[PDB]
Amino acid sequence: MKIARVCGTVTSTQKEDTLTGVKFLVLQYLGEDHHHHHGEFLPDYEVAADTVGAGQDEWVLVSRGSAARHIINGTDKPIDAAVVAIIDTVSR
Amino acid sequence: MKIARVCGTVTSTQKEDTLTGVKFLVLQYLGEDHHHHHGEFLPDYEVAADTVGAGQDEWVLVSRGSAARHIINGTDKPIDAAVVAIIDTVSR
Amino acid sequence: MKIARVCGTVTSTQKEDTLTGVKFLVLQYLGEDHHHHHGEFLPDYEVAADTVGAGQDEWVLVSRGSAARHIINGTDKPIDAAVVAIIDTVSR
Amino acid sequence: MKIARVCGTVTSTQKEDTLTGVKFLVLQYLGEDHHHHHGEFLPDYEVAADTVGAGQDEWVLVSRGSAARHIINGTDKPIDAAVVAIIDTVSR
Amino acid sequence: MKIARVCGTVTSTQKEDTLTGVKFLVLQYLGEDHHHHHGEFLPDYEVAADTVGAGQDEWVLVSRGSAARHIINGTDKPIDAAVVAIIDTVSR
Repeated sequence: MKIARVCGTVTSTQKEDTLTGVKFLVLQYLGEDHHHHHGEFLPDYEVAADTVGAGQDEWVLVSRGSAARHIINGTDKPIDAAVVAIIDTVSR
Repeated sequence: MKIARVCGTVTSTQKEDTLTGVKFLVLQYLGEDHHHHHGEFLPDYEVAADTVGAGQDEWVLVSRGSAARHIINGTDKPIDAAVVAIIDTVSR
Repeated sequence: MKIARVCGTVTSTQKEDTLTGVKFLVLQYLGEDHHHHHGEFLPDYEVAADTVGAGQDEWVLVSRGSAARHIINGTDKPIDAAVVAIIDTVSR
Repeated sequence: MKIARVCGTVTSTQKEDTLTGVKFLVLQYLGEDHHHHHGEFLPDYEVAADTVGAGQDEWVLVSRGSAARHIINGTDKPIDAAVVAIIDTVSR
Repeated sequence: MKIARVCGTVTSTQKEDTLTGVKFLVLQYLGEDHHHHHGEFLPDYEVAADTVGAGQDEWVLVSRGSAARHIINGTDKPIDAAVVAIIDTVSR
């Protein structure tokens, strides 16, 4: 889906060369439970790397298009999910 | 499926650089309910960007081929659904 | 699947620029019912464009490889199903 | 899956231009039944084209990577399953 | 999923030309059973090739992006799963 939840994630400098230059973040399809409780997840199957964007914790646009990473990385090579754009709307 | 329902969508100028130049629209596989009632949806997992086409509200052809965005965008880079063509037939 | 049923389809000149040059046809995974009755379908989710081939109505080979459209279209750009080859065998 | 069963298949010279040069073979995910009986299948949805390899009838490695067909075909264009490599191990 | 279990695998020199240069390894989505017992699997549908990385036996990052194999292979051609990066964290 276009809308997805992005969680913070940082670790010792370690990532693919092509992935280098992009911050590693954790993405989760599931979000708030019944519009209530933030909820917590342990599994990190879905991984996304992109710059810091406001409202990323709640909801943000995501895509697998290489174009998203092309602007930051370019030369084309890396394949993964990235934050092409962000939404001003935020949960309250 | 080739046939899909396209809904209007506009917001503050905010989109990927490669996506720039293409109008952001919302796509929904589900349409009229039992050939009755237009119906309404809240989820926007499926996102499509393309020019304005007649009959888009009812039914329109859609594809993920980069060729569709190549004509408008070109240089190849952006990946997503777009309206390659439209059908003259409309619901009545 | 490699084998698929192709149905005829023609309408007012309207198709993507990259799709231009290829005849628009309707493809359906489902075919004869229990080796009996031709059957009829209304939905056209699966869309395929290619030249006219014998035995297409019954069964014909299909693929999404851009190579198929490359020979007819070339320059690479359009993405969809096309009739790479046809089978001499036909239902009787 | 990497491991798949390859069956023999030959017909009148008829195949896509890009597919030309590669022998047409039939691939089937299902193999021996409960390590017993070879079994037989009629459906040929999964189609694979590659050179003749020993142990292909029993089990052989398969991939959709264009690199496999690149070595034989090259120039990149055709997309399908091919025998990148074969295993010396055979059923007995 | 980003996290996957990698198992050792070595055999007589036999692999696709494009795959040449990369060690052949076996990947399995399933790992420890209920955080207990290492467990054992016979099926090898998921195949991954990459260099030797610490913690690969337990958990390691994996991706299908050609960029991963591009650094090792380059020229682009081979398509498969590879270890883009490894995690220092290990089961204990």
